[PDB]
Amino acid sequence: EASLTGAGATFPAPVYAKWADTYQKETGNKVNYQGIGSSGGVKQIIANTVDFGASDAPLSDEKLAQEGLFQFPTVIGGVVLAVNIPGLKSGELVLDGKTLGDIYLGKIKKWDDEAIAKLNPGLKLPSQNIAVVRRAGGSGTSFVFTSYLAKVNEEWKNNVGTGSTVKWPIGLGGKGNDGIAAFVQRLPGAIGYVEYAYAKQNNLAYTKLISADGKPVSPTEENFANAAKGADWSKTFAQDLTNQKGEDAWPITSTTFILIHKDQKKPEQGTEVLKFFDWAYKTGAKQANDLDYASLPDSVVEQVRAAWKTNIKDSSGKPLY
Ligand SMILES: [Br-]
Repeated sequence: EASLTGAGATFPAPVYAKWADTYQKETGNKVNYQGIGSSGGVKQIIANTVDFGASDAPLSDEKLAQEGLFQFPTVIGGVVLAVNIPGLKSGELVLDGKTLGDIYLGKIKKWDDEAIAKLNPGLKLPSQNIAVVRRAGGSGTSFVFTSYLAKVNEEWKNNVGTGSTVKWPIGLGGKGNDGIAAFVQRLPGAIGYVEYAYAKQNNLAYTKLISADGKPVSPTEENFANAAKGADWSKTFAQDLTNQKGEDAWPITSTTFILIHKDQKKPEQGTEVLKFFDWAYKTGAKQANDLDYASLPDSVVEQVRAAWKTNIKDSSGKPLY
């Protein structure tokens, strides 16, 4: 029985924790995962203070090569806009990218702004103030959210840009996906971006969004998967799944990555990390699905397996898989 430690992205923490719990019950192995943020996840793996780092933002090929890291995706999730609007239920409100950006730009301050009124004709919107909530530190969720906004709102693109950390025009800072959930839940009129599972598990209302194709879509596990149907994984694991074309493609979709060293100095640890993730691909789909994360296609996992055999070695060049 091995004792493993990972750290990083809170975006997939619900499924990683679930997989960890089950894995221990079936095999005795213990995986301790700390949701500290994708930025931290990266610093820790590079500082070798954990067996594996987790980040939603991918490292470029050059950056991976420079640090001697290997990156592989695990699941597909989606970022949603949790809202606390009195007298509105979950799924009722529809926003489009431009409008979501203007709210984040602080240009739209009330829940009944003409712009929101127009996207929701049958709606009885309150003249309530918009309480914008965003992430306090370096965040992979912030990375995919800002990547999406830069694509749909020119002013956001030019003035704030994309990043795990950006100069937010407005908004209160929340720590972790859980911190944003908690804030929205306590602030009437709040809007905060969270990975879908955090909204569902906390019974937060969320909005629908309009797809790149121009249609209103609901955030569901299938819709996160739809957004990725067009990705050419054979080309690279570092797929941008935001604002993708296609039917029922959730526009703020993203995979998430696990980072491990190519040259394993504690090969036993490395072997066990690989076995845990291999077990998760082989047997963890239902648990990811129960938590509304979509599984990667089998062809992608096979690619990941082949790359493990090719890239992960002990200091004597011996593969660990
Ligand atoms: Br944070």
